[PDB]
Amino acid sequence: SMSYTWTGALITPCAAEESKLPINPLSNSLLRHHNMVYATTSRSASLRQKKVTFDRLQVLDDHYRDVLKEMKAKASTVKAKLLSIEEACKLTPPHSAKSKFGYGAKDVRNLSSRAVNHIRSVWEDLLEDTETPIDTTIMAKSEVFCVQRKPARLIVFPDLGVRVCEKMALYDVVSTLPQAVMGSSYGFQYSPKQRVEFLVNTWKSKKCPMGFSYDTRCFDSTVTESDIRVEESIYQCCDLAPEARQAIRSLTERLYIGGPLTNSKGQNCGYRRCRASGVLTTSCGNTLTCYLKATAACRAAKLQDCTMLVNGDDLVVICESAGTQEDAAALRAFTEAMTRYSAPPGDPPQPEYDLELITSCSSNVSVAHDASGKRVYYLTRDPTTPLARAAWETARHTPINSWLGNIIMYAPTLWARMILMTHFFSILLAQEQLGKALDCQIYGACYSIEPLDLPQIIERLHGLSAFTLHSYSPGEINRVASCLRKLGVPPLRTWRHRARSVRAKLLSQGGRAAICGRYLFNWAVRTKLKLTPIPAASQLDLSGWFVAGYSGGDIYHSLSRAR
Ligand SMILES: Nc1cc(Cn2c(C(=O)O)c(-n3c(=O)[nH]c4cscc4c3=O)c3cc(C(F)(F)F)ccc32)ccn1
Repeated sequence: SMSYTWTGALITPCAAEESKLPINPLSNSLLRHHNMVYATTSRSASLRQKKVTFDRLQVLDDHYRDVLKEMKAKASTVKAKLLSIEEACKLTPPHSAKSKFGYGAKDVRNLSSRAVNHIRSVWEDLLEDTETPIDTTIMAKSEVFCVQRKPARLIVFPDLGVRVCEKMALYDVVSTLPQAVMGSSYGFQYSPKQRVEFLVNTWKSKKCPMGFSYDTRCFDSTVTESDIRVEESIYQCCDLAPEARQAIRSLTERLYIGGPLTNSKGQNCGYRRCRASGVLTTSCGNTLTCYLKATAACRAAKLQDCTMLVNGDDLVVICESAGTQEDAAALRAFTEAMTRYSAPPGDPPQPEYDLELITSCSSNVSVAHDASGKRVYYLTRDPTTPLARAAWETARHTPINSWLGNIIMYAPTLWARMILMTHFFSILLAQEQLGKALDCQIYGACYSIEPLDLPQIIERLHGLSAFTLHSYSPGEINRVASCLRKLGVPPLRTWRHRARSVRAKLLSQGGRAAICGRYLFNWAVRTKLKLTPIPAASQLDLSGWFVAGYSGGDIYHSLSRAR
């Protein structure tokens, strides 16, 4: 069947759209080549529609069926709870898209009578009605990139009332089932330090390792109605409350398998027969589907001792080599099996014999040295996209701050420490906003974080070595330096000068600012301050941070204020 059918109505914006980076003094201090930075808009939506619209041909075999049964036997150990309305309302982001039924995200979080009444009625409708397709809105996503232009990605989501009901029925399932099924292969259970540890240990556990990343082109579009029903068959192995079992059954048939598409003007836009990017099950379902297809394909290809690391559609495979010619033919057989399963590649996969040459979740393992000179492995990436997005976020207030999420996840990197920490701490200190909570996302979930709490968060996610790394690899240094020339970012010597200045001001303020000065900026001086475990680090409640993926799932994980 076709992934989409279109009526001809356009994918429309709901307000004015900006595509060009503004010429602003604060963003210009970071990045001077503003014309290289752009944001996608609904103007390129038709280009994206063409790429995501195609017929799927799926052929399943015995390897696929055997893997499915093994996955279902693991899912059969799970007991999942139904969330109460209050618990589901607390998980709603403060700025989640308002309902078309006269209430918004603030009303949901406050348990307003109108919000609660509508949610109760949507819930009863899922219990009673197993067939009526649920309406979805289709919008073009606004994302920032550097030139060499990508068309806008498309987001498809149901009304706010439906989203709260999805959490009641499935929040506990999507949060616990993936690790029960995939074990150590489920990527979202790891902090960045645990992810590097798993990759390094897996690589070194093989007698002769071979690894590859597998990129599926337009993954959401490759997901069939059969894949979505198979995903439900896994969820159905859980012990569930009867209302949850009915709501999952109704959500699968009325929403997850497909449905009508409506634009921002209320016009009928088309029909979807593939994965919706903006539903609670998107990350869990994509992870399960990608793992199932890859595990079965590994057996069809005769790849030896395949260890997967899966995060939604992102897949990395580490296995036992059989020699270069054998591995090359086995990888082609893996690709042919994935294609039969309706997961064709974007870029054809390449066998790799060095762990540092593999790119997974846009990142690669690199090496630096700690204070004692000991080798430390860490995850880095090309800093182009993070710097272009940090420049945009400096010139325009955006709801989600990728710069903050990049500092958290990429804290040990030369670019996050020297550029991002230096730039944002300087601006925030000058605006007296170091203590102001800002939103960021970790594995798709939204968090409200104060920049002053960064040292203890970094210590927990990466260890104290994140504040002591030096002697970065020449390859890493060259990649950063070349990206700065390309974007017109001032050189690292300038960032070291700016860091010494903000560090002195942070130290002069005492308290939490001085902890930021001491730990975050120790790299900028020869006269190093002594770095001991931060007391607040052991008291940090990071439950929920690295449990599961929630991209498109409309999840908020920061504490709810009492009433
Ligand atoms: N492409 C992907 C990435 C992922 C998982 N994922 C995400 C994510 O946004 O979900 C990261 N991440 C965040 O969780 N918050 C963020 C805020 S701004 C940038 C990120 C970011 O990269 C992230 C960082 C790393 C590390 F390498 F750092 F370990 C590894 C995997 C990561 C799965 C599938 N495709």
